[PDB]
Amino acid sequence: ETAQTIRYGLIGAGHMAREHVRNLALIPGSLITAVADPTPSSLEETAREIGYDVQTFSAHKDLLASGLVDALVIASPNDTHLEILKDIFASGTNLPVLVEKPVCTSAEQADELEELAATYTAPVWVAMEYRYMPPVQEIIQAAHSGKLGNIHMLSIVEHRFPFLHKVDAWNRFAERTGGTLVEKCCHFFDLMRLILQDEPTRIYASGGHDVNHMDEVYDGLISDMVDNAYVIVDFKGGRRAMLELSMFAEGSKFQERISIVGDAAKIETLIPVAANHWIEGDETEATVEFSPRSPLGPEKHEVPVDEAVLAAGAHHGSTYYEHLGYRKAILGEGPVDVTVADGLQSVRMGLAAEQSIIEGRAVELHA
Amino acid sequence: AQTIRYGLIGAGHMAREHVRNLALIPGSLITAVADPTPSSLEETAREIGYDVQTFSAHKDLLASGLVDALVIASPNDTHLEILKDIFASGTNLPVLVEKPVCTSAEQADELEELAATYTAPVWVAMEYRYMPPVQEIIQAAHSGKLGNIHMLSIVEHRFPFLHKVDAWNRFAERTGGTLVEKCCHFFDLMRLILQDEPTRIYASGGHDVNHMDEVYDGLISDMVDNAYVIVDFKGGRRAMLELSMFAEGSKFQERISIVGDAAKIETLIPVAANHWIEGDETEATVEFSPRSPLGPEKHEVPVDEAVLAAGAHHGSTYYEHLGYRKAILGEGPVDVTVADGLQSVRMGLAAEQSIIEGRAVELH
Ligand SMILES: NC(=O)c1ccc[n+]([C@@H]2O[C@H](COP(=O)([O-])OP(=O)(O)OC[C@H]3O[C@@H](n4cnc5c(N)ncnc54)[C@H](O)[C@@H]3O)[C@@H](O)[C@H]2O)c1
Ligand SMILES: NC(=O)c1ccc[n+]([C@@H]2O[C@H](COP(=O)([O-])OP(=O)(O)OC[C@H]3O[C@@H](n4cnc5c(N)ncnc54)[C@H](O)[C@@H]3O)[C@@H](O)[C@H]2O)c1
Repeated sequence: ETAQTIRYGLIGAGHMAREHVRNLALIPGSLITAVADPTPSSLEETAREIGYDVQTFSAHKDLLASGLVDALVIASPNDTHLEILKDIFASGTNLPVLVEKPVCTSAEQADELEELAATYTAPVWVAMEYRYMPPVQEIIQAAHSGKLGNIHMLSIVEHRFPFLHKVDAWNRFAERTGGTLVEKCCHFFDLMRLILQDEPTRIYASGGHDVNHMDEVYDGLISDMVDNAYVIVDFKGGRRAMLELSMFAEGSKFQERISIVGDAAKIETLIPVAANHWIEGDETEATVEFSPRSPLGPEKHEVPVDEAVLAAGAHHGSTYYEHLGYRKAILGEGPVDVTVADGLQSVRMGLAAEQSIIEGRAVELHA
Repeated sequence: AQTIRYGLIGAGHMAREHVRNLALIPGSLITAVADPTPSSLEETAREIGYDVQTFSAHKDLLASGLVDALVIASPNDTHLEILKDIFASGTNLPVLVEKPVCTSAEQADELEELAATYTAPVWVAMEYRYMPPVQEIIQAAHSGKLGNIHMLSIVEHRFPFLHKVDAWNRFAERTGGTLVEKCCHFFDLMRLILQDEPTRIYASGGHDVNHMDEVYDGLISDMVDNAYVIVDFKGGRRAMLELSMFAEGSKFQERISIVGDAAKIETLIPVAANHWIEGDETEATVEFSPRSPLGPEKHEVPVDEAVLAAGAHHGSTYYEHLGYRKAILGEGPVDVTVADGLQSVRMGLAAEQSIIEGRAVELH
């Protein structure tokens, strides 16, 4: 049981970086060595969380020259993801990267990243982790095993609280985030491609900035970000999906609903609000419900998460499994489950959707 | 109880639901029943349980002098002819005309002009609003208990289209399309709950599972069996409809969620006892979820055993009739007007048009 050891470098050391550290703390062989972030308060809090001594830098290139690291984790703001990847690619360090979603934030960016990512050879994983939520694992297995028959429809409903406060308010601005439908919803456009095993062809969306962040001023600016939307997505093989997002529906005991409908059965999972954002002492569990057409007879069970794994994140235990998988890719004992290609599609879908909200019209996509 | 003499024009599946419901309302007497299919007159006569005059054509029924009020429950594309005829009859009879009130744009234009000059009660039989659980949702929305409303979602997961006389419901040309035939109730609910008028609509649907390649009397089966619809409104609200006609395993057939800036509310309507398993009668729920303070409240909403048993629309048909009665007597208004019917149809038609051309459609 000699744990092989991986030395992790964190580039960006804020809210999500600290979720990575709590999760790596549950995985033997996991050691944080370097942490780069140009905001001192961020380095301080992240160092407190790690709980043991680490080298800190205020710039990533220094971290890259340190020789302190076996693998990278990028958790900086969305629009910075490309620069840091270009830099990692040109470093000659050939380091594995776990880069947070969205992998980028514009069409120009995605084009560039597509060409560049081809020549880089080390594991590059886009940190879209929703698929590893245990409840959502079942849903996906069921869909893939043909237990639903031919799949026709996928609905995703997220009802949640306004965008949280982040360092320098980066998440309040379309140009830094890619828009709400890239920032928040890329996870969901990915899930669509994964579950339906198909590529989108058309997308229409209707959304607004109707409720949130109205009294928050940032050097004379208000948030330009969407806080509610419906999205319909058409696919190559005649399947269709729908996304409902509200960022002011936080009263809802269940934050996510995902239903898949095939021609033999339907399946539906309900994901609760994380314990951190919900009332104290009212922890509900996630459910999965299987509903065959014939014979009638729905079966529903709770899908529990290990008390520790659940407590380490606000994404229902997913971050832990993401890291077990990143580890295996780093060691060569497993694949990159969520590629750059995956990331680029999810972003392009979200960008199309942001475009549809602006022009009041559907938008075509290319394979 | 004053007595109302009802004429049924069309005497199939839905006509028999009206009869079971009128049977629960004192003062209610069926006198005439018109339908061009003998077997239909026979079954409907068995259901009524007492003697009635039958005709094979509606104008005969209209001249009979047997009736105080009409109920049209014929196939969708016949609704206009019968209404034109009722209007020109000089009988000045109250009409309860089944949804959809018509099936094309030409039809709706015509009916709009004609219905203006007719003076007797004309009520469109979109009854979903009277389902007790749906009553709450609407009161909550109207009382401001949700705050300013931004989103309304409606999910129907159900069984394929049933078998009907002469297969009329298998053809877009006879029905107006699935989004008119099945979904007009829902586009109406949108206007009622949001208290607003739609401005744009986009939809994506297909004929992917059910009733592929059925020919019957010149037409080919062509009806949509799954669809998503987004509707934009004048006041910056938006609604979404999800329909699957092959999701009948779902213990809950309808889900309706409203999201405002102070709270969310959501009702779940179970499959009617007729279409569900024998052992497992479940009840409808309503769940209120305020943003601040957190604390969702959920209760079941029961229906009177009798009222529920008389229909497959969760007690709504009964209340529709209590209200039609009051309009007939002059002791009450027309809750669901022609205008209401025309909007719901135009919404559904726009949506059918959107599915065809891959593009959103404006509304007036
Ligand atoms: N996968 C998920 O479930 C999930 C959840 C939340 C956030 N995220 C992603 O994590 C990333 C950061 O989100 P967050 O909530 O931690 O935000 P945060 O603002 O709390 O943390 C961002 C940090 O990055 C630092 N930073 C800024 N510019 C930088 C640069 N040029 N180089 C390096 N670091 C820089 C900031 O100083 C800040 O400390 C984003 O990509 C976001 O989309 C993912
Ligand atoms: N409100 C609801 O919830 C609801 C539910 C079901 C049906 N409906 C409506 O009921 C109507 C009929 O559907 P159904 O299920 O009762 O159908 P059905 O096929 O069981 O009955 C229709 C009857 O109309 C008869 N008919 C045909 N042409 C006619 C004509 N020109 N004049 C008079 N009768 C004629 C047929 O012979 C048949 O007996 C449709 O408008 C449908 O939308 C409403």
